[PDB]
Amino acid sequence: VPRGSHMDVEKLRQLYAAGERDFSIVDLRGAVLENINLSGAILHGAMLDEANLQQANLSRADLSGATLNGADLRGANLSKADLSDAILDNAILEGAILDEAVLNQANLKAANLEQAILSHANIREADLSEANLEAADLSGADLAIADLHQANLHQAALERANLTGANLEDANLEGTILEGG
Repeated sequence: VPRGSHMDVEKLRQLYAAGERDFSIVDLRGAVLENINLSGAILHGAMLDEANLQQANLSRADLSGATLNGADLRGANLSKADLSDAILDNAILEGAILDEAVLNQANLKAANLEQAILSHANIREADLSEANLEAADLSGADLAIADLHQANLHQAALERANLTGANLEDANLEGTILEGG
């Protein structure tokens, strides 16, 4: 498993296919990882900034502490993945599936999560300031003490979501269970 040098995507595929799951701290910056299946991979602390992860299968992956600044995760599946303490500022997660993921203390400033599925996710203390959550499914999610200032939650599903202590200043709440309240 290459460490200290940039990981080739073909090498990553071969290793995963051989049964390897520990890709902690690997350097995949800018890598073209679209459609890759890395389900269950350990990517703890990995450098995935700017990566193309369109429609990647990252279900049950451990991405805790990884850096994903500006990464393209459009349509990726992160069901039950761990993204605690990850950095996803300015990442693109449109249509991504993060059902039952954990994102506690993640950084998602100005991330695009339009139409993302975050049902029953742990999103406690995340920075979602200026994020786009238009039509995102946050059903039953925990956003305790999250920063949502200036976030777009237009038509988001906040039913049964916990927003206790969250910063909702200048957030768009039109179409949600909170509209008009």
